[PDB]
Amino acid sequence: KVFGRCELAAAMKRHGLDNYRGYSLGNWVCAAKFESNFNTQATNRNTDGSTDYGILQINSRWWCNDGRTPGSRNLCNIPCSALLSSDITASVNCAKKIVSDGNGMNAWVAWRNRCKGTDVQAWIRGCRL
Ligand SMILES: [Cl-]
Repeated sequence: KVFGRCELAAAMKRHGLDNYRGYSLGNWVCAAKFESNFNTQATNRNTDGSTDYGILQINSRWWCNDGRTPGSRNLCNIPCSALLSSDITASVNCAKKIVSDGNGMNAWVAWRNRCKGTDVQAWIRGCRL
């Protein structure tokens, strides 16, 4: 499913991302826009053979199992396909684990290059939250 901007903001707020580990909601909506264009079914393969899955492009080397990434950990204990669902619960729950790992939202390269240090409140402007 492809979310609208405010629809995703509301869903993320309901699942407890607003100010999670100090990251306001706009940071999570900006990261989803530039990682997946708000598409839950986005996938992208990387040079190392791992693949990134879903609205927040979560990687199979560390976080989920896709059966084709040798030596990967599956820290979120989920098949990577669960991250492609129209229900974003599994992606949010795994993202909370990733943002707690020590480097905060710098784990998402699009957030660091396209959202960090910008006016991220713009991503939630106008929305009924
Ligand atoms: Cl980037």
